[PDB]
Amino acid sequence: GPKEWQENKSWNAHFTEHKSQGVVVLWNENKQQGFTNNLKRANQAFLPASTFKIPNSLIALDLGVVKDEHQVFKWDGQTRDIATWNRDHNLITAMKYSVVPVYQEFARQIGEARMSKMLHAFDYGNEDISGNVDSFWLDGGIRISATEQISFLRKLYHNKLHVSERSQRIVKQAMLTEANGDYIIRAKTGYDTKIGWWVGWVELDDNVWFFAMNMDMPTSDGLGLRQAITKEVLKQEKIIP
Amino acid sequence: GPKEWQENKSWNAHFTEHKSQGVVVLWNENKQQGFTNNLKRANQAFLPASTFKIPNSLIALDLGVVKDEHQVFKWDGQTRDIATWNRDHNLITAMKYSVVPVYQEFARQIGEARMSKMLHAFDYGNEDISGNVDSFWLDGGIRISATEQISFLRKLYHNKLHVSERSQRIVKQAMLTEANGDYIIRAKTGYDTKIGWWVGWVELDDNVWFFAMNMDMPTSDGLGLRQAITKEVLKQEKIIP
Ligand SMILES: *C(=O)N1C[C@H](NOS(=O)(=O)O)CC[C@H]1C(N)=O
Ligand SMILES: *C(=O)N1C[C@H](NOS(=O)(=O)O)CC[C@H]1C(N)=O
Ligand SMILES: [Cl-]
Repeated sequence: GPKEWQENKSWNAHFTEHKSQGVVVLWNENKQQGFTNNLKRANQAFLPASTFKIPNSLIALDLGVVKDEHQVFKWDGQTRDIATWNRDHNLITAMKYSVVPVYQEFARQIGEARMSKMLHAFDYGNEDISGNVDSFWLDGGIRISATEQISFLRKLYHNKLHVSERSQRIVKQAMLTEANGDYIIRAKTGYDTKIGWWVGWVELDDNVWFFAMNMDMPTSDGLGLRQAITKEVLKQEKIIP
Repeated sequence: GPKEWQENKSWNAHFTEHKSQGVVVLWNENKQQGFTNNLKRANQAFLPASTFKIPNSLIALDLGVVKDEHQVFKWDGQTRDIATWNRDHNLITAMKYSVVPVYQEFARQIGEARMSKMLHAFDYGNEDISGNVDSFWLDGGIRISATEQISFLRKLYHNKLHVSERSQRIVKQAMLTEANGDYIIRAKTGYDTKIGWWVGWVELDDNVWFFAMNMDMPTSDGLGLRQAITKEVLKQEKIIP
């Protein structure tokens, strides 16, 4: 019989070209088949860092902490290192610019009991929120693997998560990253100071490819490699031109 | 004091450069002010042609004629001149490739009584569905102006049309045309053998610009000028780079 999961080590060339190491995991939805350059690392669990703003957004919307994607979260007046954070935001721009202080406020309003119950209902990673209610995805006990990211994203794509369909549609809107006549990418980046993430999917006319990548990332200087390397794999597999 | 609509005839150079004539209408949502090169033509009502796929989609979804944006509508097997039409489609690709036969079947299932009632509820153009229920937007009595297109699109953007929020969110997803780190365009083209249309909006971080353009289109050779001329105006107004 055919294999659900296949290893393709030729993708390592795209990491080695940049003196880095990592994993790309792809899932072909039509074929129900997955592909990766590193089967073991594909299933190892890491801190989600800013990719947690996908479930955080879903929970905040479903609970009414965030009313809709137009509600304004005012800047608290503290000047931070990332210039795009020093302004008012809504859900769309807070995800686009990965605005930490806005999502810390969401997490505090959600609170520990409801955050834990929702991640259990999502089957999200190891479901463990130990640590600070407003930072556990960066320095606490939650862990998720690349294959677990894909499983979560597939439920989101199909509106199968336990939260309202409305919440799922709003977050999928907020994940929009790039679109043209050839493809649509909905995705979210993350960085925990050691590992960089990019997770999401590529919508084509007749198929959707889910992806989850992480890579060793010692400094923020190489952050654009997250998208660049993933796109090299997508080009090799003839998913995008 | 300032006027709701300002005329900017310098945009005519973008039509003149292509030996063409037409109108571009812009609406700045934050400032609640509009701009056009031709106020008279901005209020001239034309057949909507394929821009009618926006209200048609909304009605089909709200009535359950279309269950969701993934439902597949099989090719009926008749070979038509536009090759992308000769295949199975869902709502996303039917709007992307402007697949008339799919939308003709939606319209027949909606039926004239519900179609007329919903266009009245939408305040859509002259609300006149005289002709065949499956072709009145191509060769019947319905007429809509560029400013009326803006009015309709503003209601859709704000979820204020008399259909479910869900239907409006799905259609706005289906209108997605282009997205990058600078802007998002949601829009729909149309062509009636005499006039070409492009209507929609540009989402920025902190504003939305609605647009509706139409131009004289004697042959199909110049159809790419609908987007190209509109983008020259957007570039001149520093809405997009
Ligand atoms: C999330 O991982 N973080 C917030 C912000 N996002 O940048 S990313 O999306 O481009 O990686 C900066 C990195 C990180 C953090 N420092 O908390
Ligand atoms: C809609 O106006 N039509 C369907 C199709 N779409 O072309 S467009 O979207 O690029 O203008 C072809 C033109 C037109 C029609 N023939 O009815
Ligand atoms: Cl979208």
